[PDB]
Order: sequence, then C-alpha cells, then structure tokens
Amino acid sequence: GWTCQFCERTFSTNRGLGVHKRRAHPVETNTDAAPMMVKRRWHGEEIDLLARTEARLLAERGQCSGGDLFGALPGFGRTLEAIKGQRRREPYRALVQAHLARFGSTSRQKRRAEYARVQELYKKCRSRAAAEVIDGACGGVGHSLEEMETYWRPILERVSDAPGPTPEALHALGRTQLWKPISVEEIKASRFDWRTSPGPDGIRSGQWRAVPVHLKAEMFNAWMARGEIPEILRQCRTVFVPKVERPGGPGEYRPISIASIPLRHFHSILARRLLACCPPDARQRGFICADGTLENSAVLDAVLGDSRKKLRECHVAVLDFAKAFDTVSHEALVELLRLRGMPEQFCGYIAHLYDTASTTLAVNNEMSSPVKVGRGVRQGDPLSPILFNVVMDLILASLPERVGYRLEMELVSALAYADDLVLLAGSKVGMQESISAVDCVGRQMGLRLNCRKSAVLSMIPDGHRKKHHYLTERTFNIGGKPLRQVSCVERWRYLGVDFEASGCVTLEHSISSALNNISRAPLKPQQRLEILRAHLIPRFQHGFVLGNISDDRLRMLDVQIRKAVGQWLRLPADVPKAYYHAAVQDGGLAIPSVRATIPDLIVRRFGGLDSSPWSVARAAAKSDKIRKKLRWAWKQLRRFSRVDSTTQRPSVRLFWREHLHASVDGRELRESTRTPTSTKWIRERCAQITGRDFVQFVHTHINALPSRIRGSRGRRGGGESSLTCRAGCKVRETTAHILQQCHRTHGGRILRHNKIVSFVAKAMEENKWTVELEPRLRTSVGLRKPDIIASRDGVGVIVDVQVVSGQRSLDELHREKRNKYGNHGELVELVAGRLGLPKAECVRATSCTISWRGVWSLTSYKELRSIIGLREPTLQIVPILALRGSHMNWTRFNQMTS
DNA sequence: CCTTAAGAGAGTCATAGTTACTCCCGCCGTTTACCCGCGCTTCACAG
DNA sequence: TTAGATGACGAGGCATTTGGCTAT
RNA sequence: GUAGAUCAGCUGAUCCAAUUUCGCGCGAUGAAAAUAGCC
DNA sequence: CTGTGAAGCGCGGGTAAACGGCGGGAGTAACTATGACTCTCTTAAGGTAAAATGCCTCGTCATCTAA
Ligand SMILES: Cc1cn([C@H]2C[C@H](O)[C@@H](COP(=O)(O)OP(=O)(O)OP(=O)(O)O)O2)c(=O)[nH]c1=O
Ligand SMILES: [Mg+2]
Ligand SMILES: [Zn+2]
Ligand SMILES: [Zn+2]
Repeated sequence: GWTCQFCERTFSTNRGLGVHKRRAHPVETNTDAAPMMVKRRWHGEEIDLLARTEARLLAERGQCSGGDLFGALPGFGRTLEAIKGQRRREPYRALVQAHLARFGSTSRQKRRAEYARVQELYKKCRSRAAAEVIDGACGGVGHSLEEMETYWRPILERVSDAPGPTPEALHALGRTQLWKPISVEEIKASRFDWRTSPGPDGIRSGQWRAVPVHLKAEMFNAWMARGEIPEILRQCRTVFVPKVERPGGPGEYRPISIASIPLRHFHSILARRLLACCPPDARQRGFICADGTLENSAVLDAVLGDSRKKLRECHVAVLDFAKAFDTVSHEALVELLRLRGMPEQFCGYIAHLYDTASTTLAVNNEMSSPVKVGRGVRQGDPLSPILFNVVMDLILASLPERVGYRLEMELVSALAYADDLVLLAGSKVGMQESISAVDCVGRQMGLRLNCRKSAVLSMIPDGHRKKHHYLTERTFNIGGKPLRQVSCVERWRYLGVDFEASGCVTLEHSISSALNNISRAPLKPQQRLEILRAHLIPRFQHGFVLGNISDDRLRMLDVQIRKAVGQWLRLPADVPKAYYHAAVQDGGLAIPSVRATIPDLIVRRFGGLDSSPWSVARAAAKSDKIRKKLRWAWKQLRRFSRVDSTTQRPSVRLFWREHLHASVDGRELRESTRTPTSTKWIRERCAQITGRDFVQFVHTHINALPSRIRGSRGRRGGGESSLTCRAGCKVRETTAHILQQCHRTHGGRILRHNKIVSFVAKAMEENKWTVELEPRLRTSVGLRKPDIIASRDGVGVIVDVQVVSGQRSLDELHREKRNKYGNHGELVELVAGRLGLPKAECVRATSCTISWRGVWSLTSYKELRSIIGLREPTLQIVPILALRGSHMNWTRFNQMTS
C-alpha cells in the first residue's frame, strides 16, 4: 500500500518507506526535512552579540532599549518582540554589565625516440621518469614568454597598498637570542638539501659543499655584521610551475623563485632559529613540527560526525587565500615583525632584503628583462613560511572569542594549515562576524580570499521530528558577495582527503589507468616493478590512511595489483600470494599489499593522537568515529600481522615471511633471510641484468617453470605419462629433477660448476692467493680432486664448489662437503707438500655452497668473507651465475625434446 | 657435477551484522504575539 | 719525582649508499 | 617493407628486442625552489 | 499668539498559548562481514661479470698507579 512518491516502489510499512526515502532520494528528503522557524531558541552566540552591542551603546549613548537594538542589528533575524523578551532576562542583564565593565577600560621511429627519451630520463632522474610514465607527460609549461609576462609582470611590479595592521588586531595578537653569530656546530647540525639546482649566479652545490665549515661560519657572521650579502648572490630566477595537471592559462602557474645556494643555506639556518624563537598560534598546524594534516582531518571528521549524531547546529566554512605568498605587502609584514618584538637588526635585514628584490623571468629558456618586485615572500626562500606564519597569527587572533563548535567541552573555533582555513560556528550570526573578521584582517595585509574555492556547509536540525537538514540557499557574504553552499550530496577534497557532509569517504583514485600506463611505456620488466614499488603505491597511501575504506575495496585493489604484476612477469595465477608482498631480504618482490599495510599505518598514526600536545586533537581522539576506526584498524592489524620477537610490536613483514616460507613453492627461499647478499639481483643489481634474463630468473626463483608436476596441478587423474620424465628417467618429473638430476642436463651442470670455480679462482688471484686449479692428488683412499687450492703468507686454504637443492639445510651441506677434505688427514699433507709448507694446521678446508635458486649457505659465506679475503661485491654475482646456469639448463632440456 | 619434490587464488552466493535513520506519543520548558497600561506629542482650549 | 700500565678519545682508512610519497 | 624478430593485410600491430635526434671516440637532449610530515 | 489639558502614539512590564527539544519505544532499508562452495590451470637463446656519508679499525694521548 505504501508507495514511494519518487520511484513508485511498494513497501510493507511507513517505516521502511521513510528509510528508503532517506537513502535513495537525498535532496528531496532534505527538502521535506526542513525545520520551521517560528520560535527558534536563543543560542548563546546570538546572546553575546546582543549583549555586547547593548553594552557598547550604554557606554556610547548612555541609555537605550530594544527599538534601537533592532536598528543596530540588521541581519540578525529576530523580531522586536523577540528582542524585548530576550532583553527582560537576568543572565543577559548580567552579561551586559560584564561587557560594560571591560569596555569601559611514422609510428615506429616515434616509439624508438620515446625509448631513447625514457631510458635516459630513468637514469638521470628516476622519480621524474616514473611520474612521466604514470601521468602520461611532463614539462607542463605550455605558454610563451609574452603570455606569461603580460599576465605576471603587473602583479609582481605593483606595490601592495594595504594599510597594515590596525591596533585592534595588534591588541588581539598581543595575548632575544636571534641575530647572535652562527657557530660551527650549528652549521654541522643544520642539515641541508644538497640535491639542488643553482641560481643565476651559477655556484653549484658541490662547490659550496667543498668549503670548510669555519670559513663558512666567518662569511655568515660577516653577512650578519653587514646586514646584507654580496649583491651577485642575492639575484633570483623564476621558473613557472603549474598548479593544475591541465593548466588553462598563465594564472594557473606559480612563480617559484630560485636564489643562490649560500643564501638558501644562510636562510635555512636563520629559519630554524626563527622557528625555535617564535612559535605561532596553536590552531596553526602548518609549517611547524607536527603532523597537522592528521590533526585537521581528524577534528573536521569528528565535528561532522557529532553534528549528525547529536542533532546540533553546525556551520562550517572552508576558506582559501588567492596567491597567498605572492600578495603580502612589504610595509605590513615588516612593521608587523617590528611590532611583534623581533630584534631590529632582523627587521632591517628583511626590509633591506625585500627592498632590493630584482628577478628575471625564465620561460622555456627565454629570459625576460629584469622585474622589480613589490609584493613580498618568495616561493622558494627558507624564511618565507616562517614569515607567512606571522601574518597568519594576526588573522587567527582577530577571530571572535567564543564563536565555535563545542566538541568534548573543547570549543573548536578554527583549524589552520598555511593559508587554508576552516571556521566553525554555532549560529549564522557567529559565522558571519567570523567571515567579516577574516576578510577584514586579510584585506589589512594585502590578502584576498579565493572566491573560486571558498564555500560554506551549514546544518540546521529539526527538533520534535529529530531530522538532520542542510541548507541549500546561499546565506553568507564576503563583502557583499554571496558565498557558495556545499550541498548534502556534494563531495569535496580537504588536505588530500575526500570529505562529504557526513565526514570522511573513500579517496578517489586512478589505479587501473596508471597500471595501464605503466604496462604500455617502453620499459624493461624490472623497471615496471620499481615504478610500481617506489612510486605508484605510496601516492594513495595518504588518503587511504586518513580517509575511510572497507576491507572489500582494499581486497579488490590487491587483486588488480597482483594481476598487473602477473601480466608483467608472465607468471601463472597459482604463484603464492606472499611472494608479491614479502621483503626482498626474505625472497619476495616487495610490492606492498594495501589490505595489510593500511590498517598498520592507521594504527601507527591514529594511536599517537591521544598523546598530542594540542588539546583539540585529544578531544577528537575521544570521538566516536576515530574510536570505531581505530578498533577496526586494530582488528585488521591483528588479523594480518605477527608479533616481532625483539621489539614486541605487530609486524606485517613476519606475516608475509611465514606465509611465504610455509608455502610449497616458497619453502626453499627460507634461508634467504640469513644472507641479504643472495637477493641483491632482485632490486639493487637489476639494472645490470637484461630484461629477458630478469624474467627468466623470476621464473627460476619460485619454481614457476612448466614441469609436468607443477603443470598438472589439479590434473593428476591421468597416467604416468602426465607425471614422469620426458627424457625417460622413470622418476617423478619435478623442476629440480630437470635442473639437478637429469642425464640430459649433465653437461650444463658441469659448465655451471666450472664457471663458478673460474670466477672464484680469479677473485682469489686478485686477493693475492697462489691459486692452483684442479690438483690431481693420489691419496691412499683413491684419486681425489679438489677444485682449487691456494697459499698466502704460509696459510693454505682448500675450496670446493657446490650448487645444491634447498630441501635440506645448506649449512649441513657445507659441513658435509667440508669434512671430506678437512677430516682426510693424509690428503691435507699432500696439499701442504704441494704448496711447499710443513704444518698441516695451516691448511684449512672451506666450501663454496649456494643453492640453485641462488641462496648462500651462511657459514660458507662467512668462510669466503673471513678465511679468504673475498669482498662481497664479488659474492653478489655468484647467485646470478647459479640462476643463469639453471635457466640455461632448463632451456637445453626443452630444446632437446626433438 | 648431483645426491627427487609435493595447490592455490579469484569469483558466487546465502546468511549475518550493523549502521543510519524512520514514525508515534507524551511532557516541560521556552518564545513571542498580544494586553495593558505610563510618559511625551499634538490639536482643543484658556488667557 | 719518574716510570709503567690501563683506559678513553680521536684520526685514518675502507665500504656503502646516493631514497620515495603527501600537504601547503 | 622493418635497428632485429614475428603475426597479419608495401602499411599497420606485438615483443623477452628496442639510445632516437642534434653536433664535433665525445658533448647536449636541458625542471623545479622552500617548510613541515610520513614511510 | 503661547502654554496647558484630552486624546493619540510610542515605549515599555506582564500573560498565555502555541512551538520545539527530547525521552522512551518499536521498527527496517540497504550497505559491508563472514563463511561454504565452485571454477580454472604457463614454454622464443645462450654456456654467464663519481662523490658523500657512515662505520670500522687502529693509533695516539691522558690519567692513574707503583717504584
Ligand atoms: C603548493 C605550494 C604552495 N606553496 C606556498 C605558496 C602559496 O602562496 C602558499 C599557499 O599555497 P596555495 O594556496 O596552494 O597556492 P596559491 O595561494 O599561490 O594559489 P591559489 O591562488 O590558487 O590559491 O604555499 C609553495 O611554496 N610551494 C608549493 O608547492
Ligand atoms: Mg591559496
Ligand atoms: Zn523511492
Ligand atoms: Zn630426467
């Protein structure tokens, strides 16, 4: 009977019809959920403004009544009868005297050229090449010097005519070590980014880095004595960098200005001193030593959660400043720093630095005539964020005192992160005076609010029906210009986190398009693995941790990533799941599993939120959403981790190590953990290996060669022809039989042995040993034949080479090969007599034991690194030789089928 | 020279868990549209 | 007062690494 | 016909292959700074 | 023409008769969480090796004890 007015579905009850109308038809139900406004309760934010206006009029005029207060409050939204009936109350008549007391004081050649570009760029700058592969292109400057200059030159040349701070905002803001000389240990402690381009002056980073520290100290102290630097070091070049991934004009670029490396080093030391000297307002979570993005997103999510759950009025604006650094006036900044109580030498230094600012614009290696700069704060100077924080402190100070949203008895008034601002309010009135305060003190400094991006979210609930409701009509102004309303279904991005009206939602991501782009770039197969490992997956980590995501979507994302890796390395689908995700030291390929990694990072970031210095974040930690999220994160972390033996923390690495070493194909890789030199071929030395050979090593490493036993997984209902050896050995045809046991593969085993013997012998000859290869020694047990014997300084060593299977202990195999020579006794005397030395104690047995998958025996590695002086870059090549010998064995076994 | 190794993950479908609301009924507290005047203003009225 | 033994600190030589990502 | 190989119908497409182009073995392919945070 | 008295108007104390915030109470649409199942399933050769920072090792110097 009950039928929906918007989709005509039929329901059993009015209850289910209402629950349907809430979820399936949001805007229509938000229209029906609108409260009436006949007898609205007086929020205290309205009460404070009415009381303070009445108090200032009792000071200013002496005597007044409600008929004047209706005139003094135009946009207040109360009738004169309401004003009278509020005015007759006793807490208001207390607050009026309380305020009065204070106030009365071709196609083919193009791809060959693209290969030539990509392979050079991958070696010059790997991160740039990876960003080029993922996005599609780079080098985003798409305008001429004229089109850049005719827009940007009247902006830079104009002096900002802002009148500077007013004494009201200075009084609101008001609620010695600096310019001492710089020491040597201060220069040593203050780390610097030496991977940097030089300025127009042309002194490179290594040229300044070679200068000794005490001479740099006396040049810095000399420049502090003058109050200026040499003028050739003070000049700047500007390169325009795009703000949007497809810029539509010169206004969508930013003027990043680069000066000399000594200026940036000196200003970085002064920047760390200035950051230690004057901390900003506690609501400014930007350019300080705290994880402010976590804090701002957590507080905003908690406020938006409690707003819906407890049915309270909640008015939220998101604000931005247009061209924030590029518009600050020299006058307002320098006199604010003077009235902040900074030393006069520092203020004179900043005034003389920005007085003499001249810049050359450079667009695609075409340079402009020099530009005189009238608006301050260079994008690219170390002192510039710390100076912009001083500007933001005035704006944060000028907010009204008790306007905000009270979450867990903390009155959250504002959240700041550089120029980004979120304002919170209880009523329309409190937000409107907050916007007027922010706008006014912004215009005092030369800043203008970004009207393209400023927007307001506004919730007014219904009592007596218990309905949440969001406004749709535009109700707030900057200077008369109406602000935009965020609708109930609108989705917006805050600090790289996706938000809606109910809080955090799932981050919008482009995994499949990026995996398509990597799959088509002209790359070697290991380069695709490195771009996936180091560059693609850490992009979406931030929004997955700070946002909200389910286990299902993470699980499908891991399925997509594993399918991409299985396409690139030509792996079958029954490769163990832990091999993609276990570490390189453990024998895995170290592609991060998003399902396992993201709860671990949510625990490790959000668990520290209780220990924050900021009280608002500690209030947010008590909120219901973050508590529920942290319980889910702890449950999923306990599902996909093992407790580490030493530090007792949960770890994802031991979970993947246990699952890899427990699996059938990964079982032989269990000793790779003890010897990190065995797997340097996977990631460190992969560029020294051809792309065919790398994929053949990957197939050799986790047994993925199509032998008749692994090929017949699930299909072993057939006869012995589906299981036994192709060469007729009448045994079960494993891959290890083909590589290690088959009569067809005997000469390849001999060649692999002789190659490893020759390489070890050449390395021992470089390490000054007197190597004799293959002694035919006739001891009384029979003809015995060690691989190599050698002498150095009277000490003798016998070395023998093994390439073995991993279903036994490798160290046991080393000892079993060792004791054949070391416990022979008489043969040691034959070795000593051949080397010309009498003492049998000075002759030591040693073995060179490595698996056919390229895993070193640990004790044999210690013998070859300690008894013999072989360096470990020699020892990193023996796994490559064993792996390539194994795949040559596999290739010859498949060729000889005839 | 070498001394057999040996299923596993993605997709389907049914049921359970839970989240985010619904509508119904009663009660006190709050709000303000009016009732009821007192002090000043304006035309009748005294001089 | 001088000589020998022990402990601490500094210098020299050799070997290993030389990141990535997000916000503004 | 392709740097080389291969599949199609002299051209396209795909590779485990793939340093083009400009210049005299060898140089250049010309990006990009700052402050925090996280791994 | 000029200042005061009856009627008019604004400016304030008071009431009451609705709103509206909320407790208690019974419900459910429509999303993810678990589990038991089912489905699906590999091959192109050949003989192979510059610079900066941090850690490790060795030497030199200083202090304490004994003669
Ligand atoms: C993104 C970014 C910002 N900044 C600084 C410069 C900006 O003035 C300040 C705030 O950044 P933005 O607000 O992102 O940049 P903007 O204000 O100049 O651009 P818009 O007008 O579109 O808002 O942070 C950098 O120095 N480097 C950067 O990469
Ligand atoms: Mg901005
Ligand atoms: Zn409907
Ligand atoms: Zn065989």
